[PDB]
Amino acid sequence: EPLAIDVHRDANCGCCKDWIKHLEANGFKVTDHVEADMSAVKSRLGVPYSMGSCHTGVIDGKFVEGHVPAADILKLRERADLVGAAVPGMPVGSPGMEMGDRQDAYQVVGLTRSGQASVLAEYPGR
Ligand SMILES: [Cu+2]
Ligand SMILES: [Cu+2]
Ligand SMILES: [Cu+2]
Ligand SMILES: [Zn+2]
Ligand SMILES: [Zn+2]
Ligand SMILES: [Zn+2]
Ligand SMILES: [Zn+2]
Ligand SMILES: [Zn+2]
Ligand SMILES: [Zn+2]
Ligand SMILES: [Zn+2]
Repeated sequence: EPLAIDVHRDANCGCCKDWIKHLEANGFKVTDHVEADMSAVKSRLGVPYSMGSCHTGVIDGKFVEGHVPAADILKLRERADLVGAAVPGMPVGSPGMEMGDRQDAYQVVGLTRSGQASVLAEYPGR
């Protein structure tokens, strides 16, 4: 029973492809949907504009916005109060966005049923 995740992304989003490859390297079964219309996907899942990123995934009913680490997807699965988790933007050093030894600090921000932010994980910058 490997975990399954459905990813929609643009055809020319190479970081997005890198992130999928990090998930498969962690054992996820990934379905890759190339879609030119990510605004439709994010709006369909109620991804708040302020949390947007390069790609939008769905696992077990909850959305996964941006370069969320796999360990944080596992925490997202366990949390009945959260409808999604996001890494907004494209911080360098997040999985699939790695560009050397330096890393932007970033957080994984869960969203609650009623729309509140909730910090799932914090990643210190190097
Ligand atoms: Cu990127
Ligand atoms: Cu990306
Ligand atoms: Cu992406
Ligand atoms: Zn699908
Ligand atoms: Zn679909
Ligand atoms: Zn395009
Ligand atoms: Zn489309
Ligand atoms: Zn556990
Ligand atoms: Zn990589
Ligand atoms: Zn180095």
